[PDB]
Amino acid sequence: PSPIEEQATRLLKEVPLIDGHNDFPYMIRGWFRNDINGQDAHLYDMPIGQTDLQRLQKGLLGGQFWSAFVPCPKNPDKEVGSLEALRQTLQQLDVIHRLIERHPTILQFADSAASIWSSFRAGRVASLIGIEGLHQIADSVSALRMLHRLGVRYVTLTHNCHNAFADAATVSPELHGGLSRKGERLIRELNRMGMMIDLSHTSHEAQTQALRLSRAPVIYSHSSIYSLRAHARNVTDENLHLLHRNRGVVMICFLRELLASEADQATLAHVIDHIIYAGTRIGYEHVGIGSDFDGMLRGPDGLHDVSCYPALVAGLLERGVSEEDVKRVMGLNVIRVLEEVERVAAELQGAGEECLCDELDEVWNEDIKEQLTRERERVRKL
Amino acid sequence: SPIEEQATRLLKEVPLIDGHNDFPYMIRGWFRNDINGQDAHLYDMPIGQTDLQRLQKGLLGGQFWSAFVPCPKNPDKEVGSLEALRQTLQQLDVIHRLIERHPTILQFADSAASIWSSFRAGRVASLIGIEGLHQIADSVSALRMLHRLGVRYVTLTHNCHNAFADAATVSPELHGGLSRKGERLIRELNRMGMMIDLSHTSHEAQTQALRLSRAPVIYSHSSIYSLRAHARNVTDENLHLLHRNRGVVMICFLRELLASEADQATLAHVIDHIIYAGTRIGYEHVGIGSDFDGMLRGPDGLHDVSCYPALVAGLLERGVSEEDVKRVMGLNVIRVLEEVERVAAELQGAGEECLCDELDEVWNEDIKEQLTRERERVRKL
Ligand SMILES: [Fe+3]
Ligand SMILES: [Fe+3]
Ligand SMILES: [Fe+3]
Ligand SMILES: [Fe+3]
Repeated sequence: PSPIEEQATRLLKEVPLIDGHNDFPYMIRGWFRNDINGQDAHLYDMPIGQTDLQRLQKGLLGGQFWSAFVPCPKNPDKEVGSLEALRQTLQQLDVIHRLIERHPTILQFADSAASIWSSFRAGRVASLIGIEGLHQIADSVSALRMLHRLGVRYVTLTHNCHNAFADAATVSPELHGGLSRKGERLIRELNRMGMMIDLSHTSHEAQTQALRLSRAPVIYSHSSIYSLRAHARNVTDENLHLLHRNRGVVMICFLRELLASEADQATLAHVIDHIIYAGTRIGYEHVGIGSDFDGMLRGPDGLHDVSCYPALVAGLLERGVSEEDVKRVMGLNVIRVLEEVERVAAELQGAGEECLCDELDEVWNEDIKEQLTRERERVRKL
Repeated sequence: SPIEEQATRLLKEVPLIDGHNDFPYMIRGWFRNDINGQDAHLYDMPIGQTDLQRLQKGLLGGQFWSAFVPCPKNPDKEVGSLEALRQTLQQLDVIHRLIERHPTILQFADSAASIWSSFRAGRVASLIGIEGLHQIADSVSALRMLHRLGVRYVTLTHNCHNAFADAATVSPELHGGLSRKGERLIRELNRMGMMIDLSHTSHEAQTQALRLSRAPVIYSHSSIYSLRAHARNVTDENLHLLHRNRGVVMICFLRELLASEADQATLAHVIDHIIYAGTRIGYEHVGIGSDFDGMLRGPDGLHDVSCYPALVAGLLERGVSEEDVKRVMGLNVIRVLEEVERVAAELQGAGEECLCDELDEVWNEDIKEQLTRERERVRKL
């Protein structure tokens, strides 16, 4: 082992490398249909995908935001499709929690900066949860708050579907031209409840608007740099600057199509170029790692699966990024953002800000209400 | 009065835990779950049998707050069932917000220990039940997430049949008790530590569930068939099977379940029903399950949540011992919840397999082949 490899191992022991996005729970849905009973051998050594419990240990990962992604609604009936996504979301959250609870020596649930650290002190992979698109809440802010209560700590505003709140990057034409009025109001509620905003998959204009409106720092859980590779899913220099002002973190993606114009030419070196570009221009306190492992068939050369994180840490150190800055990129930055999201929420909840409520149908007509008020006054007269 | 001072002392010593109150649905009806700036009204409600001042006044120790939503009414049954799941999350949301915005009065509880600490702190222990398996949209995954959101009992039906069990008030019978899915769900409910509630279910569904369950169950709001014949009241057969199950029948204040003429129902009738059950299956298997806010008008002397001291005094006046009154008030339902937790921990300790939803295949064989081909390429590196 070289001095740089031993340096990288020491860093991975000192601070948690917290990855922004991994779709292993969706692979469990694809391969096992969320039935993991008697499948331990396969969960430790998977016949498919970039994640399993042995390789997770091997790469020395400190924490993970596990994705509770479900696809954009396909159904011709938009009501069924939207509501179906909500039920599927609960299935994915259910399998994530069961995965964590059945493998407590490896995985430990975390929903805060303090719970990340205690998990890391115990030698566990801090296991957090994100949902990937506001299509997953079926237009219900109530449902969103219940997802927060189930352990969800970030919400990607869109996937590759426009929704009632925001525009996806990969869909043309634009629906809202950024955020809708409902989207703008939801940003306030996300800040109030302490839900981290994730701007990956959203349009450049939706990012700009959210970055101006948010009272808490946001993340890109898995996006790369537009100036190195022009793509609808990568972050422009304008939005990198607005991220700096927001105090947020861009978690650099391993998607080959986001790193190079020819996908088969993408490499570990390209991921490092993107980290260094962002770190140099907006500071290493605003850059993270957001693999998107299991959101792709094949990774870059040298970042093929979750065992490869030591090569990334070593590669950053080899380019002259300081230990303190590498530690920031590994996980301290995303911990800070989560910490600030909590603090903003506690501040707004302490001042007693009104929560956003769903628009409900009336269930009682005026005759029922009159009967109720008449009954109440009968009781008052007793 | 000596008996009223006795009643007050008992209410201070042990928590009176009521089995069922639909105040959250009244909040949905009246405020549409928008309680911002509505404290004055939540303390002094212009409608209904529950508000925060009267809740204090009656000295209630704990409450299972109902997250009820109506049976699906949509002709498109897929939309209707999924709609009920979304509404359930709305009701769980308003219950949690109600508790969180009034912490001097209400404290969330999900266990025997959290009930006691809430009661020690002078709070109404605030638990949650859902009223009908229509609320889970045929998803056992959803049910486990409702448990994680704080739900601690599930009424198997409301006033509609579902895929798991038959409701009492709907004829003809669909499953003739429990379905095959229903039988399998009982095992999962026991495994996860969800208390089974048999109110609203058919007589035969009760009998089958009472034989199958490995944990004690409740009736969160049902009365006695032999005193008043009704599809919603518990037969002597099922009272005996409840005894064997070690469960608790929480006596209902619904006028229609206490007397043949609803306007004749009284506090005395509720006490007759408690004493009937307590005499025949023991006072350790009887509780109080008002169903306040599941009705327009209560019985004479039990018009709202302020009236619990009159019920406690009335039981003592009829010769029910302090120890037995304390059991009926709340110790029995605390025991059931305790035993439900213990059965769950025991089954989870033995590593029993959880019930999984039947999912659609999402990858065709071409995608699966590409994935295994990719995995083997990685193994060769
Ligand atoms: Fe993803
Ligand atoms: Fe993605
Ligand atoms: Fe009810
Ligand atoms: Fe009811």
